[PDB]
Amino acid sequence: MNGKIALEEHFATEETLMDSAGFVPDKDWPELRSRLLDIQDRRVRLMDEHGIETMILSLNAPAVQAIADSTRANETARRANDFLAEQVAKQPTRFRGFAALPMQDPELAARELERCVKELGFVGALVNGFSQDNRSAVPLYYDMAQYWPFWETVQALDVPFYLHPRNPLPSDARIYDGHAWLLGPTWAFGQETAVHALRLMGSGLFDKYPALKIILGHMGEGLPYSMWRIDHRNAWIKTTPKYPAKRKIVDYFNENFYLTTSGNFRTQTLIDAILEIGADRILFSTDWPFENIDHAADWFENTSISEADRKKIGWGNAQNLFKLNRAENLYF
Amino acid sequence: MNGKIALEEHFATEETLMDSAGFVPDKDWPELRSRLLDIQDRRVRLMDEHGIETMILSLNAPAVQAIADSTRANETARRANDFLAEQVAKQPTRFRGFAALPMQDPELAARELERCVKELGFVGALVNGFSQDNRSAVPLYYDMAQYWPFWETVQALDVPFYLHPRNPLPSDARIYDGHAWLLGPTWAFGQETAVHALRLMGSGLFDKYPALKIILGHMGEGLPYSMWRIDHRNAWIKTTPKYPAKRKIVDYFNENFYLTTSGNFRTQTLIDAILEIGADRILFSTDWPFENIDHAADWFENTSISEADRKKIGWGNAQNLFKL
Ligand SMILES: O=[N+]([O-])c1c(O)cccc1O
Ligand SMILES: O=[N+]([O-])c1c(O)cccc1O
Ligand SMILES: [Mn+2]
Ligand SMILES: [Mn+2]
Repeated sequence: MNGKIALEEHFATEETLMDSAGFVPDKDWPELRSRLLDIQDRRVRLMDEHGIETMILSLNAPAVQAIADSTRANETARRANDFLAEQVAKQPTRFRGFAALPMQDPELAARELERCVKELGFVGALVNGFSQDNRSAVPLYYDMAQYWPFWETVQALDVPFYLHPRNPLPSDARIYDGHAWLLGPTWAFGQETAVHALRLMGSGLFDKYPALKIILGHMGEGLPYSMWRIDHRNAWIKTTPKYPAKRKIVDYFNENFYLTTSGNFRTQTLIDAILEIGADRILFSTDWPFENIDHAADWFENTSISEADRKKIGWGNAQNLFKLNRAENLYF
Repeated sequence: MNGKIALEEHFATEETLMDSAGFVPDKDWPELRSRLLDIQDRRVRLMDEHGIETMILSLNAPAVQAIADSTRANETARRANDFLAEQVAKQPTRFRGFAALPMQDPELAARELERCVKELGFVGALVNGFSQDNRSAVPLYYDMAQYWPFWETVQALDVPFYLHPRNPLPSDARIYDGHAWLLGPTWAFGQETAVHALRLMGSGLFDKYPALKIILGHMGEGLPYSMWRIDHRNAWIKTTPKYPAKRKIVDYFNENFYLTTSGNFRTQTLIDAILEIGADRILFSTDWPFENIDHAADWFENTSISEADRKKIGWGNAQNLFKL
């Protein structure tokens, strides 16, 4: 299947590169490094060889979310976004960009997102879970009240926000002490991101800004399997859930969320997500360079779904969501 | 369907009753405490009315796992088990018992499991995740080396171990701060229990004792959905995983684990589990009294599976597993 669109597709600057060291063995770092740093050459060749037309590119993790001085976070984000704009400009038929944002500061993040969308032509933002800010004794999650004006900006711009993983801070990771093998994509990434997404849904954010679009990778980080139980546990009790949101968690999931196939090339899992959130809200993605493009594409080529849904998940959903077949993207 | 066996079926003694109070609104506590304390009467009438032949009974949560003094923990476990044996003896065709265990002290736990199985006729153990012990700076997980002689005893007795949930300790639960609605069965229970299971699998415990049988409630606490990813993330990297176990995590999941349907009455979830671990390793359970028996049975009656698998999940698999 030619013409696919992929949107969990990462790169690094020299400035952010070392954030990804640790996620593979030392013997494999030279390869990973080379993939992270390459946008124009081998990446596009692999795209051609595996039927990907468009990668929506994003900076690696945690990157800006781990820069605790918010003035410095803003500087790094601006440099990364300017670099990404230049790279997109070199092969504008094959690439679009997601914004890196200094979520340490709601005002700075909102201003940078405006600049990325209006001046740089980016199509959304990607953020690696919670932020570290020296001013806060605690990690910053985006349900907290100070973010609500930032979200108002996201909805006004009408671009999606990709809530990507990061690892929990060590003081929030004691269950994994001695079992470091569970950190990262094995498990801890998914728990961290699932809970952050649920915090957004419970907070009532989507009652106030109901047109927001949030994207989750990895088939939704376990959410579809357990979504029934989130709302329906202890169903004999007739009560009002003790969160500020007005409706069921599943309502916000169904209405405000999209899931990608990144790093979760498993047909059973895809089928469960289809039967829970529907194929209209599922997007192809690879997680290159942490996963192989050929692994992602070969799995998706043959996974057990209808040809109609293979086209929607492969490219139709993303083309519509990111308005890529519209005049502003094609001609301006 | 009559003849079902259910095995996440809870009761409390007066000694452990109040552990359950925080899990329902104040207005529902009278109903809940009456369900927890009743074994012989309404509980059996509801089994009759909804086709359950046998409940395998277990003490409520966290119960013994929250009793920090291990001497006292062992005293509480013994009393609860003696009580449970007495209650089972009144209606022996309808009930069996799971042991409550003082997991704070591996020797005491092994001794109590032996007693419950050989002397009281119990058919396994049910433990509410990690233990708190005054003597330990950290919560106790059962992958830790001091529990291996305990697991040797479980395998020698050849009875299953039900790894049931509890909530994380507050210092290990900051991600849920200002979001207490996520604690308990909503989500925190499953995360805590999935990782405890995974810690067991990656520790190599099942290389050393391969006939161990571990049971998880709630359709396996999200494990089947993400199990491919657990082993196959970053697949282009060719390397030995950095855990002591010799094989893939999925190999231990498939070979040593069984899942129940407790509190997870969702057909899509069941089918995903069927297509990952197989219907021979799934078992009907309700989570009474925290879930209604009628909701559990009515869902299961009509869920979208073969009649052969409805019989196996309903009673066949549990009959084989517990040698009834
Ligand atoms: O998303 N991921 O799962 C992924 C990353 O984006 C960064 C490191 C490892 C990895 O698998
Ligand atoms: O298993 N549970 O989810 C369950 C309990 O055993 C204890 C409290 C509430 C509940 O839903
Ligand atoms: Mn990624
Ligand atoms: Mn239970």
